[PDB]
Amino acid sequence: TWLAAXRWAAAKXP
Repeated sequence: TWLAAXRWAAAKXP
């Protein structure tokens, strides 16, 4: 997955 929050985004596992 990915932790997309606004104009940002981080990666995390699935």
